[PDB]
Amino acid sequence: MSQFMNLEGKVALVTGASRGIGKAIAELLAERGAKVIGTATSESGAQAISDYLGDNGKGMALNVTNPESIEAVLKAITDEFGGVDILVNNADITRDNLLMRMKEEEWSDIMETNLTSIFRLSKAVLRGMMKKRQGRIINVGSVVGTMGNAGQANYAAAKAGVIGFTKSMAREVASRGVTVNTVAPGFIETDMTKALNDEQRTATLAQVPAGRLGDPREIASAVAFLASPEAAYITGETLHVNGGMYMI
Amino acid sequence: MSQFMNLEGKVALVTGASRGIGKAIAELLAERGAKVIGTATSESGAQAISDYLGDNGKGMALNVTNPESIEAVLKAITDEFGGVDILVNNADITRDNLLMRMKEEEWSDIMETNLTSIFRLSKAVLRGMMKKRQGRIINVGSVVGTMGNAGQANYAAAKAGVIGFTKSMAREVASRGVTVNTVAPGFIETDMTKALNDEQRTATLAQVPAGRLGDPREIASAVAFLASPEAAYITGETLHVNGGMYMI
Amino acid sequence: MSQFMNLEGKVALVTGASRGIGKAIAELLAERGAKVIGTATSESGAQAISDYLGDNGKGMALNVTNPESIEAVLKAITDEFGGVDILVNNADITRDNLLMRMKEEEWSDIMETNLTSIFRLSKAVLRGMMKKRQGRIINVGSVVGTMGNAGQANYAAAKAGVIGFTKSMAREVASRGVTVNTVAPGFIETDMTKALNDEQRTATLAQVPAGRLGDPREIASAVAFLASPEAAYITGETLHVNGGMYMI
Amino acid sequence: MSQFMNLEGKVALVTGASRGIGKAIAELLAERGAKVIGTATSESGAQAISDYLGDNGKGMALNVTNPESIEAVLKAITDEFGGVDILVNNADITRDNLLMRMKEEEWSDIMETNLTSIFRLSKAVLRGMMKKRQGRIINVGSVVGTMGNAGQANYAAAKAGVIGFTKSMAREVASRGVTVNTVAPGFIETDMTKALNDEQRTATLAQVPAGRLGDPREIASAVAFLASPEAAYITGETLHVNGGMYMI
Repeated sequence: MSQFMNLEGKVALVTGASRGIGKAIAELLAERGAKVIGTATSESGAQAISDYLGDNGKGMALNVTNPESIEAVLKAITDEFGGVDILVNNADITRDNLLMRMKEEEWSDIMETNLTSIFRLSKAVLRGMMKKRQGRIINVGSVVGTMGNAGQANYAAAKAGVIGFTKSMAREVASRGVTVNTVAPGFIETDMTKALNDEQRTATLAQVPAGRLGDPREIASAVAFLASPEAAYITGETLHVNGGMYMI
Repeated sequence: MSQFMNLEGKVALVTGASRGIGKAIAELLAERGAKVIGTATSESGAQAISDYLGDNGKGMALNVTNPESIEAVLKAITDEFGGVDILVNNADITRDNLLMRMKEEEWSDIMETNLTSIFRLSKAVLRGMMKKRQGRIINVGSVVGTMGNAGQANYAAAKAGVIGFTKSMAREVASRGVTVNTVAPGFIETDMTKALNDEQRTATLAQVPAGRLGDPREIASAVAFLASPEAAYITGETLHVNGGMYMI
Repeated sequence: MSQFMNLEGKVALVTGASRGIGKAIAELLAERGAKVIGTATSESGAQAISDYLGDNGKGMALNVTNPESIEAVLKAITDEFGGVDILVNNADITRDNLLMRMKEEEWSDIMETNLTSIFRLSKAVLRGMMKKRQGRIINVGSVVGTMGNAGQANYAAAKAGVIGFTKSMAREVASRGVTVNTVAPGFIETDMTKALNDEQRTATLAQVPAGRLGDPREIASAVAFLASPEAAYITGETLHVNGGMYMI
Repeated sequence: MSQFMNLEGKVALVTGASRGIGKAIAELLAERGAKVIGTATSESGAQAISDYLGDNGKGMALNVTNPESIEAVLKAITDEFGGVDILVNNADITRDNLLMRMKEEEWSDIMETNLTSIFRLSKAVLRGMMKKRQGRIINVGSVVGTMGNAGQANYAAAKAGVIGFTKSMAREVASRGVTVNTVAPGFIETDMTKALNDEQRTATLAQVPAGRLGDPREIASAVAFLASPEAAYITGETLHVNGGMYMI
């Protein structure tokens, strides 16, 4: 409504927008005036995204580990909406195991889906942003990228790698008005964390000074803040939203 | 006037609100609905703050190194507005010198004004915030607190100390719904930076990937973000707003 | 000679030990009493390593992106020397380019050689170290992993990912007396940096407060320190050796 | 007696060397060939230090919050030994309390003893080091300076401030061959930690992945490493020795 934190005129691509954090992000960006394209791995997922976004955007199937899919999706977005102004890299997976039990495929799937995809998508949207001298790339990371976590050495490596990538990209494109940042959630209430048993939830909560889980809307708010015109002077930064679980 | 980033019902105390970053902070917090009390070291300064805030708040004279002044100001605020919900510690000074030329008084003035004042004011507002299980303390730091800077070892020590204090306070009060954070500006255009000669401005700008100075409004935006209900899960954090001058 | 920083009785595997930092590491570990196996990609390289190590170890050809090679090398080491007590992950490559010019293979080669290899080798040596309740894994990183660098987003991502991996592994194996750490060199004098022209060397040196390049022996000293019994209480740490280029 | 980590020819001043970490530091520096002057607040303390150092140094009474004491001690050192080549700032105190119970004097004593004393002593030794283009200043910090700790906001602020001061000083003096660093111990076994009850020790140990307290000798080793010729390319750094309690 006001000129504050106003994304009217911006086209936002949010990967993994079916539920939880990704859905919260897509919804808030739309609320702040962005035209939003949210993605899912399946066509039915894409249609559910189209359904909740309505006139403020649409859902598309995207395979974030596949070049042709990325090419097809960006072409469709450029044609209907104009080029992507805001990229939110939210799609990620876990393949947890202690290192002695971690399979080669569990390592590689994480590298592919959680790190390499960020290279590929970021590169694919950057040309347009640099031509316009205006852009936002926001990665959805994790506290685990900074703190480490036993049983998630793969996930941690990928998330930490994304921050290395982010800082380097930030340096490359800052003078052309593109910012590149990471939002790092702590323990956030999703269907996945609701699947944990009571002892696991208590143990995890014991490490959160705030004494609760984060809401997906809280991660969305941080992403919407960095996406805004007002955040033009923030780049190469990692915004920690973890209820005090880790303090840098 | 939406429910997004809405500070209606909050009382904000912003120290050093006469100009630059402090004035931008006070103005934006008022724009987002906060009742704002901005402070200056003199009554005439206070009146100029009253003048720009109008119906959305008022100016008061505060000596941040003096307990009696703090007591008097908070009593007057509590009486008219209710207790402080948001404290923005913005008042600071510089006493620059290389260490071999740094005087005892230049060290001690900085410790007093830039560090000890934060202990005192934070302690004075915390009791009310904890009773309400709601509060925000936001320190205006500097990139120098994290990077260090030749010729500002005193300023750097105070800013870095505020972060240590912030993380410890955050741990103490997180479970009672009070967040404590720092915003760390880089090189921001103020009357002071406009006083620098061309060679100094160029040398400084050469270290900023964004290739410009920050605006006081950009610092205000980050403070307003952390002050918001939406930032409830961010505590013990340092939000860097430096155009890529330093990346953590 | 003395009991201080004494590696007698330890078997050290140092990848990429033909020249520069890797050779310096292998030589110093041998000087401090370790039995050292250094690796190269070629048999002639391996023989050169055998030649400089003499009675204090031997050189082996290792392809750090190939499982069978790793398996063969560790079997040979275990047979002759006993199991690896100290792993130094030093072998790395660069594939520099600005992101808009970075090829898929330049990204993937870096992920393979600079990140995935560390997963594979670390996992392959960990079982023996954990059985003994004694071990050291030391990664040779780079300041670029923490700072970022334009034109090296791939290298930065890998190095940063190694630190995420390191912290997670540290958490997993700390209680069993294995430490996992990274040494992060700045600008070090090697044949590669000697290949740079005068303007590039000057520009790079301008960002080093120390006003010189680091020596490979300085990186070796830091690695030897973390490898020592005396460094048993350091884990999940990144030791920066960069002449003040970046300060964390 | 090798050329490795050899401090022969260096004069080291170690403040608070009566017991624990300070005594371990003084003893190891002497073992590595340094002429060591260890300090205590009393003459009897000084004599006990003289007693353990024997021919390798001596004890002196120093009041670290008093300029005249500092002047007298450095004059006596310069006269007998030559100017200080290595300063280890180890003397510190605690004045623990939750912020709502923290007295003005408990804040100010900590600032004086744990922060301002570091400014004063560092400044007093720097001139000689810079003239020689050789020097080491090593601060004994704490994990609390980086992590924060409830009930130690004053201690945390001082330790964090020392790091800010350290980075700034490092930038000022790096090109003249003086390094300035911090060693940050975690939970170390001292008489003080042995005074804690079982529940406190268990709760603290639960946050240490290594599953034990650190030894004072482990802190000494890290200080000796940074004091060495081999650590000439490490400046503005914080070396964490905390058994994985915090990972940066």
